[PDB]
Amino acid sequence: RFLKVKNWETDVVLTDTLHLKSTLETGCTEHICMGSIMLPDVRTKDQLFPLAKEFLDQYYSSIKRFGSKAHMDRLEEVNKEIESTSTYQLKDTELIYGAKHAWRNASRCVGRIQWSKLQVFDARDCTTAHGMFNYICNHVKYATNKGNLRSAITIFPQRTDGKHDFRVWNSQLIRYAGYKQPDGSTLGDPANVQFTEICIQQGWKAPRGRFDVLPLLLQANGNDPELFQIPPELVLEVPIRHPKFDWFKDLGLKWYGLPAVSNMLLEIGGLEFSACPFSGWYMGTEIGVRDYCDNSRYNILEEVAKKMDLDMRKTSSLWKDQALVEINIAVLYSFQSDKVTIVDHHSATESFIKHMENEYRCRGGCPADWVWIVPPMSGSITPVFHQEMLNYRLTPSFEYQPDPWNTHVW
Amino acid sequence: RFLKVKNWETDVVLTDTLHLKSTLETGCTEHICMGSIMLPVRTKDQLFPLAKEFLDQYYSSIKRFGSKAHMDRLEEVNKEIESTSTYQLKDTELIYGAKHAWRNASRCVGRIQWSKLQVFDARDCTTAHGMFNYICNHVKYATNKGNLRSAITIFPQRTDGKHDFRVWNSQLIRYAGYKQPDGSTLGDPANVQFTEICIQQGWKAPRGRFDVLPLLLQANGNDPELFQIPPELVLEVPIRHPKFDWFKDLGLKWYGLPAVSNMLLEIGGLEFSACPFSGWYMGTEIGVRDYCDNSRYNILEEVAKKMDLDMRKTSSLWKDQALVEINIAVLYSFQSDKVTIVDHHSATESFIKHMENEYRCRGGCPADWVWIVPPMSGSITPVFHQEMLNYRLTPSFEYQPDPWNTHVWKG
Ligand code: HEM
Ligand code: HEM
Ligand SMILES: CN[C@H](C)Cc1cc(C#N)cc(OCc2ccc3c(C)cc(N)nc3c2)c1
Ligand SMILES: CN[C@H](C)Cc1cc(C#N)cc(OCc2ccc3c(C)cc(N)nc3c2)c1
Ligand SMILES: C[C@H](O)[C@H](O)[C@H]1CNc2nc(N)[nH]c(=O)c2N1
Ligand SMILES: C[C@H](O)[C@H](O)[C@H]1CNc2nc(N)[nH]c(=O)c2N1
Ligand SMILES: [Zn+2]
Repeated sequence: RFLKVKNWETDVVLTDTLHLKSTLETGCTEHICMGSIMLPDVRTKDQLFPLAKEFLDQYYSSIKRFGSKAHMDRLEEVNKEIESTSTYQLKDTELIYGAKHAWRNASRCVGRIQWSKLQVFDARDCTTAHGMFNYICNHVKYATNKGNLRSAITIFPQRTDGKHDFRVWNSQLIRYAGYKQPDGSTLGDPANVQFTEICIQQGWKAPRGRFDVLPLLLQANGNDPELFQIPPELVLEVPIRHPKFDWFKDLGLKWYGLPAVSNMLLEIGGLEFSACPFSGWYMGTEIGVRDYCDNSRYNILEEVAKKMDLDMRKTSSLWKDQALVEINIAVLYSFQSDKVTIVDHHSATESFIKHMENEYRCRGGCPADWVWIVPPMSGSITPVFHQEMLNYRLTPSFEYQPDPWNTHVW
Repeated sequence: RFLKVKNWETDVVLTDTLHLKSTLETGCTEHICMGSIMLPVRTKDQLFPLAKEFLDQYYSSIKRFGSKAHMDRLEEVNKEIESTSTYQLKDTELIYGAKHAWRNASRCVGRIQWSKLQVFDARDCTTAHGMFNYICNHVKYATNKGNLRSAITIFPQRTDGKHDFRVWNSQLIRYAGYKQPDGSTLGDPANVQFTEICIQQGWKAPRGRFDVLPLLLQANGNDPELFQIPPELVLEVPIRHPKFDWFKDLGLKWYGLPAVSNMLLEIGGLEFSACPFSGWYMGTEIGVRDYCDNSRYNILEEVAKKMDLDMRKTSSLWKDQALVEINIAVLYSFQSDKVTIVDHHSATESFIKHMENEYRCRGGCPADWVWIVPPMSGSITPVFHQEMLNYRLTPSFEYQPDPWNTHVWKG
């Protein structure tokens, strides 16, 4: 019940007790492990208060005022507001805490060593899509910082009862368009083909390129969503060149500097924030391995190897592997050359082990999802591969939520 | 209950019902997943239900469920248990059992081959010398001059746990590891502890970088004995690179036959503590883990140096570049010498086909993503995007403690 994890490269053994504070369930059972599954109605008054108490209890513990008048007062104060208004509002301090700890508890995020340096933008006074646009432009500009990226989250008003949901329909704030083409294949980004279309099907005029920055589709208070174009001057992009292959430039690749995920739900003390775009900076493999080389994406492997004139006749020449590496060397080279923040998978995984040992030390553990933490290339030469991890759900948290167009009462 | 898995690259969805036949536990609860944890004396009482379920499975597979042959065999096993407190498997049952232990191995990417296992019945074996003979024949048969063939050799089952047959080697063929006084390691760091035991037991070590370890064999609970595998039975492959002429000068080689010998085979409640089995290598086993793991031969740096890479910053990905070349060389050397090997692209593709086929005919295929995804280039192999369900079916291969931690020494 007081579990241990071993690192098999170093024989370091850490002891986990934090998992006992877990509440939400994993999807696994005694007879079956679902650890590789991608994805395994309002809160009532009786539902909401224990959730609020749990949260305030951990908040006042964290500021070392557990069992204080201030604690008991605030407990009292929220309990009465709940029975009154059937919901409650967080103080700014608790909002910031809640957001930082939702990143802290994100068992799938390799970048959590940075979790306490999160910039939190309170957008709970927002009322309109135009308002949302303004807040999102300010987020983008602040986070980008002329290439010196800074972590940030912007939090819009909380769900009241599903009727007045704030939603960012984009999956990220900045992403390239994906177009069906009569020929057969797909121009731009295949992952975004449906959304690219819903934009047009809403009224967007597409330049029909391969790297068209998508418009924002913003939903305030549950109204029909609205199209907004991000000022191009706010969208930092990196031309992709290779430090030894001149011909790499001629492939015509670029990517954006700011990874800003915008379709998730932030849960704090029972309250649900359906619109909460957050952003950090990229690990190189996210772009070079997944975005460029997933067959379901830009899938440029064949073309790169072709230009390297590798032997593509058989898989055992490992031409895919060889090209995959060059591609990722190039992504890192390009961002670094342009002084845009990026981290390689060796550096980030090493940072994460240090973060793990930190969390075990000062917190008694660190929920971690091996299947997502291990990078998508060169797994076993990174230190997290040989690191046993325990995965469990802590709150406050980031949660998945349905795509709006499947739900929204049009 | 029905359970679905999605391949996110192909949007193919499969439905698992086989998990319902799962008996053993995973280590996971509804509040904690132990999916990345490496590891998460039996009486007459619990044995007959274990036997019955096995025999029910066996006779279903041969389409004779509920037949007189089925019921008589049940009765026969029952009486033998009540009388002798254990029982013996028919040859047919053993063969079925061993194949299905492999079929059930959720961490094995090579299971498309499970039905083609060559099973050697060594249950008449009584001494260490006899064990050595059986194992030599296994090695010769399996190796087949480079044309590798899957095989398992099954020694007598546990009885009171005081008379175990054990192979003390983790694999039949492995290289020795020597700790030096200056803290360096000569050979395979993975085998320093076992090497030391051998030496204590009287092995005269050559003390080179690639010394094939002797067999340390334990029969019927007696003290283990040392034997040397005849060198002409040990097929080795010098490693060279197709474009890099300096690569051969690193002086590396590896053996052709992977043969795991420290696992326990469970069939119908019976425990076979010595059951060495072998197939053939996936390249990355050697080229990624054996050569490039920091706790192994760890040749990444030397290879990178000779490629003249930027080894200053890690973001130059000199490690990733060196790793690919080392793995190219491993595949190149084996194919050139006509020794059976499979690259991780071919193997993972085959496994997906196998997995789909298994859902169709069997209602599921238990699979451990953490182990199935290759240790390099994960997401450009099709298993990365494949959701999987992990559960435990019997017959099965299980882990067991190293014998030198449990053995009672005779003298
Ligand atoms: C600052 C540097 C950061 C790095 C390098 C980083 C890196 C990563 C990576 C590589 C993944 C794997 C996901 C994928 O492959 O698509 C991930 C997942 C995730 N990250 Fe981080 N991240 C960073 C910052 C943040 C921040 C600021 C937040 C929120 C405040 C966050 C929250 C998450 C969440 C919730 C997931 C998993 C979501 C899911 O279940 O799919 N990350 N991160
Ligand atoms: C014939 C070609 C085969 C290939 C290419 C293959 C491949 C692999 C690989 C790559 C692993 C991961 C192990 C690691 O990375 O340390 C594995 C695990 C495993 N294999 Fe296979 N294998 C083959 C044949 C067999 C046979 C013949 C058996 C048994 C009769 C078997 C039983 C197992 C078991 C029980 C494991 C799990 C070991 C553990 O849990 O630690 N395999 N296999
Ligand atoms: C094709 N695979 C899909 C896109 C998996 C995924 C789904 C969702 C959602 N909803 C959200 C996801 O976000 C992962 C994530 C979230 C935040 C990140 C930040 C802030 C930085 C960064 N470098 N990577 C992130 C990665 C991922
Ligand atoms: C340092 N990591 C350790 C060695 C993991 C491991 C432990 C054990 C045991 N006991 C058994 C193991 O077996 C894996 C295995 C088993 C059989 C294989 C066969 C038959 C062929 C092949 N190519 N690889 C195998 C790989 C692995
Ligand atoms: C900690 C982690 O579970 C451990 O290092 C596992 C991960 N996956 C693996 N996968 C394979 N094929 N072989 C291994 O030895 C391991 N080791
Ligand atoms: C099927 C599998 O769960 C799926 O492909 C997962 C595997 N691991 C991952 N790991 C990361 N970091 N990101 C991902 O999208 C995925 N996808
Ligand atoms: Zn699990």
